[PDB]
Amino acid sequence: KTSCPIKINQFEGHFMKLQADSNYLLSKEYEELKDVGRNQSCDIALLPENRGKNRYNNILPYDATRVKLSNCSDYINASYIPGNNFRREYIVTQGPLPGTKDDFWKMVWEQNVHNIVMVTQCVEKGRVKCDHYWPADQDSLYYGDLILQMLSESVLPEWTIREFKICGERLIRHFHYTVWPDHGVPETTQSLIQFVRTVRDYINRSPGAGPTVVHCSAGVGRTGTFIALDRILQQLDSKDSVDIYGAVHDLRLHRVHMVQTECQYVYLHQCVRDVLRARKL
Ligand code: VO4
Repeated sequence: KTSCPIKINQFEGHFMKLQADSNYLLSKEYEELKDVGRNQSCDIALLPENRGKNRYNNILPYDATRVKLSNCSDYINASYIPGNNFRREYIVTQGPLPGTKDDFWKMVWEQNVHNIVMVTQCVEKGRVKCDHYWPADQDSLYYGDLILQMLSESVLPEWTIREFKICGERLIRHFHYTVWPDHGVPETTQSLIQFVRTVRDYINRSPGAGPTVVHCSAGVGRTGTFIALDRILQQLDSKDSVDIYGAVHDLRLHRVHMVQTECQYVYLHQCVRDVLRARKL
């Protein structure tokens, strides 16, 4: 039932218990989350006009929580997701297709988005996962009625940070994490922890912003794991308990498959374990 809050001083032992007997109890917990939100329809996403707008025909937003474009011309594959501190803290979306990248940027403009987090590569092992939907160098480009120009790019080993100016009628930061395999996990907990803390620092510096956009290719697994870690890290900094189950449960109420593999659910626990070890020390 919805929430499994663990005292910080009990977390190390809780996670051992979950891991005992080849993850027996961790598997049981993750399976329970499988049913959350499952009563909800995705009729709009299924409309024939919309077929070409979904990257995966079986990963679609719930009607109840989908993001609507101004006006079916209102459709984009994206969902609002609550966070630690407000109900539309994030918009999660699929990786834009060549034919929906104009819709993606229209959404970014309309929802006052200032920060976009991308956790897939464009092509992974030669499988296309996401269109390269921003400009390639400093040359400007139109996307629908908007013009976008890259102002800066900072390449680091595990992520790249870009800043764009957008003209419509704003500066947008793009955080591109380039070392997270689809259906898998990063090589270390430290890498994603550092990435999340970095993005949260920028979000905290973004007065006035609408939701933060987070996406991978389908916008469920890496996306959901990123959001869950962002929420649980804030819990750790402010609170005496941590509730990984409850975070993933709240995500699942809002979009299908959030935290898409059991290894990703394990990884959330390993990140929390690693942070608490460093702290209570
Ligand atoms: O591209 V994601 O499979 O991690 O939803």
